[PDB]
Amino acid sequence: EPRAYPFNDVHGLTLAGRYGELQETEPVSRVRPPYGEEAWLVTRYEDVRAVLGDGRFVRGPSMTRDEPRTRPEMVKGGLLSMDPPEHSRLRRLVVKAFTARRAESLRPRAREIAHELVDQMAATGQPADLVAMFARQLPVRVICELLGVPSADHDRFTRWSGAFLSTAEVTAEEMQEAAEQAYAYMGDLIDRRRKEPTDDLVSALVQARDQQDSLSEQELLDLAIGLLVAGYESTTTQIADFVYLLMTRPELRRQLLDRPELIPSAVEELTRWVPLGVGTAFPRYAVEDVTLRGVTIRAGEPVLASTGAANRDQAQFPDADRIDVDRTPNQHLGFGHGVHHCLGAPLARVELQVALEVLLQRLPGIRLGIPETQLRWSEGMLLRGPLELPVVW
Ligand code: HEM
Repeated sequence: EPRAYPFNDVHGLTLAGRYGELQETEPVSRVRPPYGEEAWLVTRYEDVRAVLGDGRFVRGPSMTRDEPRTRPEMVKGGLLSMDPPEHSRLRRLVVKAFTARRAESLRPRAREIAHELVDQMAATGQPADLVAMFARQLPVRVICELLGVPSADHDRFTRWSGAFLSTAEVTAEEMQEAAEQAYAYMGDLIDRRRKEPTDDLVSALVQARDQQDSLSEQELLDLAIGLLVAGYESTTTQIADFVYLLMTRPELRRQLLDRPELIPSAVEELTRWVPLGVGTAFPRYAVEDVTLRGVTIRAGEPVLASTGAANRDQAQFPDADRIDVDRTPNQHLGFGHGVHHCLGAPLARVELQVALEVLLQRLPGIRLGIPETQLRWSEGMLLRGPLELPVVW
């Protein structure tokens, strides 16, 4: 009587029709995931936003619960597993340093890196793999600039970082060695910056103060690695998926070639429209019984608040399945909502705007080098995206 979940097919970006059916007839429903507990699934925009914003729905139990999910292992810890006040304290120190102004200051380096990537693509000739050569490269390098990794170390840091992608074909010991190298490198950079500060994010994190509070050595280290993992695969997949949409919907490419100033707006519309997750991750837990759409969620039960479905809710977004690059208003939940709202969103927006700007300007004719129906799609079971995007231009 729960439904098998996830509903989305991983081989594409289609939103399962089941979501809209539940938005209509069962907006709070039971689901059985592949691993972990059965959970409530919430699908209307209004309810999803309400759950993400509501004090009674917490993430701390994540640490001691068998979370509904699609893969056997649980990746636990980080900001997303904490609740106020502990969460509030760390996030306060991190945003003091990782400001939206800092994000914007990286646009020029981000463009430069994007151009370098496109150079390497042109150097090997059509078709090139846009995933391997651009999408998997740009977001990890930008994180290198953000943190303050010296230029000479970008290549190895990028190499270690790919072991963390859910699509990586590496043994656990291999991923483990990549992780210990990343941690040792990051701990050493943090110690350099303490004694000799620069303008980078690591320096600013080392010096963040909040009425006399500061980040501990371990906090600095976990937060820096945490930003890497939170900021890499997500942005990489979303770059791939936006370019895939650009290449397969000519009207979308034509609109942005004609009016490149629409790119920020298109980034928001695509973030709304693409149901990037396979399912919804990061169940919330009820701290007390809460009634939602006349169903009582009992204290202790997990709730999956689907932003994928929320973002395509006809009640909130006129003609919600239409991609409209000028869509206004566009109060989408693609970067989440409430205290855990994506802290790298300003940087994610910069990156996605730059990726589109630079590819469109360098390769206005970029298109698939194979037919659509032959694309291989990631089965990592966390995010949806193509494994390879061979492109011609
Ligand atoms: C297109 C790319 C991205 C998307 C779609 C995205 C989406 C999200 C979403 C939906 C959340 C909320 C998760 C939830 O509450 O369940 C989140 C949180 C978070 N994101 Fe992102 N994100 C992206 C890029 C980034 C980048 C580039 C960084 C860091 C530089 C980053 C760092 C974080 C962190 C640290 C959190 C946890 C915040 C907290 O718990 O306080 N993200 N992101």
